[PDB]
Amino acid sequence: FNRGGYNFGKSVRHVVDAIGSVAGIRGILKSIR
Repeated sequence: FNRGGYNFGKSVRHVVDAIGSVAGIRGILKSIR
């Protein structure tokens, strides 16, 4: 590993995009069921 997982900044950057990735995951999820 690198960050370890106990981070609280980098991962936030990834999750941050997740907040918007929902439209490209949750929205498309309706196509996955």
